Amino acid sequence: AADFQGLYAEVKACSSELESLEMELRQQILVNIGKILQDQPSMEALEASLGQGLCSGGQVEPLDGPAGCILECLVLDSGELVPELAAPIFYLLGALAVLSETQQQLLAKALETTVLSKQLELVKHVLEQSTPWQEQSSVSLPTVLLGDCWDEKNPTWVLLEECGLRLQVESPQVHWEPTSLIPTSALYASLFLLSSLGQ
Repeated sequence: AADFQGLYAEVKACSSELESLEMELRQQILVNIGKILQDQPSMEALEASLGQGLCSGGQVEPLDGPAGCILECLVLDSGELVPELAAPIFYLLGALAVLSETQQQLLAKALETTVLSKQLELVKHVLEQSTPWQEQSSVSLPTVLLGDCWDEKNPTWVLLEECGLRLQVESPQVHWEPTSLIPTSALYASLFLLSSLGQ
């Protein structure tokens, strides 16, 4: 029953308040998400602080390092969370947690460059083009988004292979399997929300 319309609507709705966040706080969050993507205990610490703050409504205790730089953007001066900002960040952290360490590290690298939009466009294409998701099928990828060298060393290849997708060099490059829906959906949600912060 899941489809791309449902996935897009959910991620789009979750993104609204990040896209309308002021530029300076968006960049502070995004740069520091890039650092905690390389430091899983920091992501878990941030998730623990935001989850308890969202559900309790109480004062949130400051964190150290890059996780703390993110949290500072999400709290009032009294220390309670701004729920409209903490909730989408918690949703993003939940999506990132679905992904493997390898994918998390690749996302951290992509943030710094134009690569992020291209990977979002590619993952969106895989999900749109593989409708109906419950049928195994082949998907062609636009060669222009694949970079200079398309093979098992390419970051987009690894990102997709880590979703459980079987990949090959020649078109159609992606073999879609329904069991890859959950990780690929999380990868899309992650790229989409990271892109909404980077605009």
